[PDB]
Amino acid sequence: MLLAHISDTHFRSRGEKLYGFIDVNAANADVVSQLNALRERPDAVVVSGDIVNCGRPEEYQVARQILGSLNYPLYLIPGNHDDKALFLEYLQPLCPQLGSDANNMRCAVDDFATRLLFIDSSRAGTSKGWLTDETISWLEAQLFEGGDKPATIFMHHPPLPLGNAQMDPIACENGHRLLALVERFPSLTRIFCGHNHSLTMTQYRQALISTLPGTVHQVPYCHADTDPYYDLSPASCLMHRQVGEQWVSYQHSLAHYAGPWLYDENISCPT
Amino acid sequence: MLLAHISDTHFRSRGEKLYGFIDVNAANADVVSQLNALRERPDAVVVSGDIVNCGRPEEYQVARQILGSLNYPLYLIPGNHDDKALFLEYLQPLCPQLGSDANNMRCAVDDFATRLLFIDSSRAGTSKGWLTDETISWLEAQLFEGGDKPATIFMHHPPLPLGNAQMDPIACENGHRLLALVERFPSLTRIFCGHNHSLTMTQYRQALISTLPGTVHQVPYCHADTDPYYDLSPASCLMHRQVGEQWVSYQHSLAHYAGPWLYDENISCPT
Amino acid sequence: MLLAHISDTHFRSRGEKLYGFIDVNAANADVVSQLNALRERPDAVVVSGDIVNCGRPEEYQVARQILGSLNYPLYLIPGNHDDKALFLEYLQPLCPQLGSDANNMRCAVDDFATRLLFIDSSRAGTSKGWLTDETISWLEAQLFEGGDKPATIFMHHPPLPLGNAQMDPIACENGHRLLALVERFPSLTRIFCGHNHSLTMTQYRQALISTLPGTVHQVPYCHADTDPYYDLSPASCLMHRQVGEQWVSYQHSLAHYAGPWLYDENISCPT
Amino acid sequence: MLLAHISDTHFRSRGEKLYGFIDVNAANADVVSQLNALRERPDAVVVSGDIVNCGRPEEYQVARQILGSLNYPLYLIPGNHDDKALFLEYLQPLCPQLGSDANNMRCAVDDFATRLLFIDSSRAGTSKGWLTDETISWLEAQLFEGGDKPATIFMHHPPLPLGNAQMDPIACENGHRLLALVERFPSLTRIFCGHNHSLTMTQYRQALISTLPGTVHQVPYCHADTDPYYDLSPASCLMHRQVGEQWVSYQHSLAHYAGPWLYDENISCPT
Amino acid sequence: MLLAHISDTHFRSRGEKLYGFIDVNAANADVVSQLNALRERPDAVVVSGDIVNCGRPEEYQVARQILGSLNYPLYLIPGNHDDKALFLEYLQPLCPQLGSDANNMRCAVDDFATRLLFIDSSRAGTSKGWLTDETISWLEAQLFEGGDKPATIFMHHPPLPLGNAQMDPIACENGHRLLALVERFPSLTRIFCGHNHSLTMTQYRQALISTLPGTVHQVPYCHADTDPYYDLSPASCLMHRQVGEQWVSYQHSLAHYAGPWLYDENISCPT
Amino acid sequence: MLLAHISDTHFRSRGEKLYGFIDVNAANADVVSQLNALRERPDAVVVSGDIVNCGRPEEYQVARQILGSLNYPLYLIPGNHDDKALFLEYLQPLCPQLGSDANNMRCAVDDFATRLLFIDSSRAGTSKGWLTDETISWLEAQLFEGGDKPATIFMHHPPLPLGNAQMDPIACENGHRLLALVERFPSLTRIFCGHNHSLTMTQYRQALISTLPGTVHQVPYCHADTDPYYDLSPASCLMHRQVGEQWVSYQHSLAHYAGPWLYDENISCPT
Ligand SMILES: [Fe+2]
Ligand SMILES: [Fe+2]
Ligand SMILES: [Fe+2]
Ligand SMILES: [Fe+2]
Ligand SMILES: [Fe+2]
Ligand SMILES: [Fe+2]
Ligand SMILES: [Fe+2]
Ligand SMILES: [Fe+2]
Ligand SMILES: [Fe+2]
Ligand SMILES: [Fe+2]
Ligand SMILES: [Fe+2]
Ligand SMILES: [Fe+2]
Repeated sequence: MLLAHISDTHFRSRGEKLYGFIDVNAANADVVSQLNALRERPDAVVVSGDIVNCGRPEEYQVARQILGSLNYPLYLIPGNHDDKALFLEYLQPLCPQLGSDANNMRCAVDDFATRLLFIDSSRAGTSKGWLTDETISWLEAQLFEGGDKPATIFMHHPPLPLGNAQMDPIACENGHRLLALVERFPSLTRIFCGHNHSLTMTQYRQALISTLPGTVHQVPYCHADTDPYYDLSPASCLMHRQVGEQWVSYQHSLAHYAGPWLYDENISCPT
Repeated sequence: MLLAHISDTHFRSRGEKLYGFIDVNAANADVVSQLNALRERPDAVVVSGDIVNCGRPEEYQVARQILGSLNYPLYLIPGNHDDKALFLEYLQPLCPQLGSDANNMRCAVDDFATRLLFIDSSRAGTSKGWLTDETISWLEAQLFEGGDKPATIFMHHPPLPLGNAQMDPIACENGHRLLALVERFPSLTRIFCGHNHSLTMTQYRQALISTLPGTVHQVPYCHADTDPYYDLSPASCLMHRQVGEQWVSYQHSLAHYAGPWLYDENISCPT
Repeated sequence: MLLAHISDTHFRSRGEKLYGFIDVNAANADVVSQLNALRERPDAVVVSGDIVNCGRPEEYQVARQILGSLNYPLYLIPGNHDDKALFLEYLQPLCPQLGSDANNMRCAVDDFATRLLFIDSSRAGTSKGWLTDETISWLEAQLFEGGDKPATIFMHHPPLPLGNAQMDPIACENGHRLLALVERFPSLTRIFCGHNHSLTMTQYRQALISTLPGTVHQVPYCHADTDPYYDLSPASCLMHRQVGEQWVSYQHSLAHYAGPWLYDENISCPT
Repeated sequence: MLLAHISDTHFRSRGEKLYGFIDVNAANADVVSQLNALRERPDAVVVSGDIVNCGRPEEYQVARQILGSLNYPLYLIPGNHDDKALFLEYLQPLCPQLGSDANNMRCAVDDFATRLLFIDSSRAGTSKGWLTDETISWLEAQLFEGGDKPATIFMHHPPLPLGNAQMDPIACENGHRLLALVERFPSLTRIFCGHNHSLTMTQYRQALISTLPGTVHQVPYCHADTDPYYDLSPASCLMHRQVGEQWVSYQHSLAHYAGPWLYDENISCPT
Repeated sequence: MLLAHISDTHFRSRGEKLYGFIDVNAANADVVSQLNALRERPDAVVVSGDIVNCGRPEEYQVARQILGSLNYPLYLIPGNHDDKALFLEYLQPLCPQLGSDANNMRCAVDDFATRLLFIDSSRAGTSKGWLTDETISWLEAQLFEGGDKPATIFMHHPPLPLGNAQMDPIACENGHRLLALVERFPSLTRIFCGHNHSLTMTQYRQALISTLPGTVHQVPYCHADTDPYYDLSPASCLMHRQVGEQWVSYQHSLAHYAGPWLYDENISCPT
Repeated sequence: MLLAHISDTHFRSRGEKLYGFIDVNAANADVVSQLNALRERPDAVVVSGDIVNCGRPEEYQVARQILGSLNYPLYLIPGNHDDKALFLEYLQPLCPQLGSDANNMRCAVDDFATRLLFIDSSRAGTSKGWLTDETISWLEAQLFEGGDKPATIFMHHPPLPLGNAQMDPIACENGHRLLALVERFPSLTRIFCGHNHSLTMTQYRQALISTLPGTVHQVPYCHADTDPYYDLSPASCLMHRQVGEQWVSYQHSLAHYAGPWLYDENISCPT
């Protein structure tokens, strides 16, 4: 298993830039061509929500074209910036396993050594996350019927506060219900989240829980300041690889930077 | 608890650049000034090994001046590029708890809600890591006395293969020794490493294990290509913060980038 | 009093770039988000003319949306690139004090310790400036009835030649009539101008007279060369602050640059 | 008269960088070459203080070589970072009119239509400025003999508070002494300063008073924040040109930017 | 004779970027303004094919506007990305000598000391080049009836393999027929080509044969790898100047770079 | 045969920059590492003169270390900035075939299908080139013994005027001597030169004659302007490859740029 995992693409409609000046559509089309150009090709690409910025049909048209140009199977989940009905109408053809009920988009993948569970934590009318009664139950069904095979969950909202003053009030409001599932099920060992536009990681019991950077704009972690900052610090994604018994995640920079060169002992320490 | 955690500084002697073209001394001095300019000021700065590039006295003179200019208590450990004896002669005044014995540099910090354990995985005459039995028994004694109080370990070399074709052969060669300790002690919940010049994370039982990006040059993760690449992709550090009973790690970019701006709902979705 | 003062925005219509390659709309939307992100917030933003590039309705639509997203009261005046009727139709809702006569857009503001006078020096069918009979008179009425309270004028065109070979032939043609007002009225102590896309300043009697940089593209000052140059040297704006008896103007860079860091005596002069 | 006016060079010793990361010596050498490459060649170059950063002999050796490579007559004055004795030993051969006495460095230039007065506001043992009575009486005598011929003064420290929270406490402490002279002498019409690393301008009676940007690092203007910030925002200098009876100052960017191109009406507004 | 020679503009339609992220329309409009800003003005501009990316009418509309804003006579030829009929419909007004038969676009220019021959090597339905029976014959007529006057050919496709693994299979398939003409006609001494997006040159008999960089994106030369790479390495064009008996071609960079400065002996080698 | 061909390195002494601001030593060390990192590895590296900037021993110490770190056989020739005696003392161990006599440095290489002839056009006491009669008769003997086997010559100075107003007066002063040899020997088909810091190519009979870009700073081609300009436009080198019976030269960018990506027909022309 090799997965490329990007998040928080925030597509805008065809003539438009995010906030009027951040060319998210171009930045995302660059990211897509970077992923298709990889020498070590992923089995699938994951996009953990906030696919469009305004939940508008014209943004979904752009998202469909650009994400549809990925030469990889896609696993797509919504964030609070998404519209459920439009997300399903436009993007389900790119991720058929979502289903055809816009209120219950979920899928389990077990092509790999680790089971993958994709859920919708987005809630209409709020920036906060919510795990529906039926999502919590289906999650518990996957883990209860899943025996000893490890599981990883992909969801938009972090299921616990991370001390981030901007982002904590809008984490998954009943995320403690998912933490109850990690306490009860030793097989649940990874939870990967968007939302935060930041690489921030913690462990709860046997589960490593991490948010991802966005593909374009980032949000800095502030502990005290609640001012709603964003910046254009370097974008990146996470590669997830199965290495024997170990699920390893490594950061793959999506910036354009000098290099690489080759290490040489004589050049490193001249005499 | 707030910690700033950098590694793999690779200081050169005064007037030299890494490989003749990477100005590591300037770049690290920029980093030191970034860390002194932080609004949310850390309680301490950790530097997780490969402080100098060639283990030369004149490189340690530069490291001592530049790291000595941090306005914080420092916790310093060696990497394979370090020389144990010179590291102690030059850097022990910056980190008095290392001690008087270059072959047994390690210390425990009990100031915070999680205990911090700093160890030396570097071995003279090789790039590979090695955990001596005296390090392992010191760790056993620390973890046993510690009881239910959580513990994090800082070491240069990752204690398990991460699937990185360049870095795996030179990981901690007897890392099983540390893995056996995480199995023994449910208290041991973080291991943070340098060496890989890359943010790559994994979980072994209750322990999150992560390598850090370098402060200057990075090394890309390749699974099958063995070429010793390095590049100048974006540098960062990890901030470690105790948030309730959660240890949270977030990436803090060391690059100079545009922003921040403030999010505004009218600018986000114009009508 | 704190005023942010930008000039020469040169908005283009929605799909378009200035000269086909300079993204003025994005550059201006960045500038707008920079102004809304200021820690020390201005009481008002001034835009001293050339708001659009071609005097076209579709450019005014863009200008209205982007300038309308400023979270500040606005004082807007036209330049030679503007159309009076369209400027009034589209932008008067953002600056109601202009009036409803497109040929006589003028306003006095005296919320502050210094009176502010905003005038239209633009003339239909020419790049040169002209002060209408009625503008000169209204200006003299403000100063004559204004007693000892200092006054500052904002106008698009400089009221005197500055030795700039490109820009002098197209300064305010009867600007000497305004200089007659500074000779006669000691209270008139500031005249700020756009047009030149350059910070150039001089004093005439008690009046400091200055042109501003543009928000996007600049024009270099040449004394001999009349070739119509523009470049993309760094953009900036002027902040105007009342500091006791003193009106002080400082340049605020609108570029994205490294920093800031904090000055430290030990780092400045190492021993 | 054409003058190029730079300041706050902050030269370091050979092989050192400011704060360990700002290559001031390279950046100033770039500036010197930019000034030698000017198409409209100045009659002289003014450098308004803080020539070196630490007042060290080896910094003056660098300053002497780099400033000595300007293909122009120089007028040099000290700032607080300078050492008076060493400044005279090293730099007087570049500016012979300073004299033989390190405590009374000043000179008048009568080559041009406006007389130029260069003075020393630096005081040993402090960052604050000080105008000695011998400086004030020399100025009185210069301004009295000068009669109706306009005069500009060059000094390191601004003679009044500008509202800059970082810079105000270290302005010219007894600047009232100079303000009293502008009240006395209607002839005194410009005062140009370094120290603030910022273009900030004001008017006191008939005098325009301006501080200049630095050639390398800048300091942002904060009204309420006291933190000693510096950044690497765009560097520039001021060109001073006599234009008829107008002294005009224009900003000349020292950055490397795209352009220039030529304005073309068809490209400006396509049909 | 001075000719500016650009190639492989790859215009997209008005809202669009190449591959979604490369702004070819803006990059080309910058290139056009660079050419109109030249101090040493060419007699004509040559564009050696791939004018548009998709052979679509809306791309030709953009090409017509941007290339039409060049203040120079134009010689335009198609590449494999062009549509013959649309190329003629939209661009023949900019290069009337093409004719009015879209299948036989060719022209000879002999205003200069060297005859210029412009041909269409593009073939409907393939990326490969083909010289039509009638093109080969007309070429031979020009050279046979042209006596001792030197000739240069401009064509899109290289008439011989260059060892480039990506580009060789799609060179001019019967290019050996043109090589037969260089063997037979000593007056044919230059063949300049697009297609390769790379400066690559060789000689065959008395003929120098060269491909050009693109104005925007480039393709790297690989000898073994057939992966279809493109990158954004620096763009440039070729200037062609007649210097006595010599046709000289020099590379003119279209990037924005620091400089120029003036060489000075004392600065070059300090003492 | 694959050759990497760089020139005009202009190495400075340790800790110095060219003109005080161009870090030639770092930039060339970057280049050396780029050449060691090549996927298609050259058989040898040619450096065509102006190895050092001032002909100083300490510059040759830097050149020896940095060029000595190339993992390839080197062919080195001097330029006018070189000192013949010091060039031989320091660089002959890197290029043993130069010999023992500083006044007659030259060699022939017969390893490849085309013979390579390396000569010294530098003349003590001038910038101009000079071909000694002993060089010419050595060349005659080489070309006569060589018979039908093609030959390329590497020399620092171009053997004919290229119309470059800065560079023509300091070309090879007696270059007619070499032109006479191309007339004599149809076998002599390439002459490659440094000196001009520019890719400029021409053809004389069966010979392609080209100057190369520098590895760091470039010089623009001006036909009428005599000012000694240099800039920091993009650096490159030439790769020389034998492809069947064709010698092909391609430009290899030494800049750090975005890419590569892979071409995809759906992304190229979306529907
Ligand atoms: Fe988001
Ligand atoms: Fe979100
Ligand atoms: Fe390292
Ligand atoms: Fe290491
Ligand atoms: Fe304007
Ligand atoms: Fe204007
Ligand atoms: Fe200063
Ligand atoms: Fe100062
Ligand atoms: Fe092409
Ligand atoms: Fe093509
Ligand atoms: Fe050279
Ligand atoms: Fe040379």
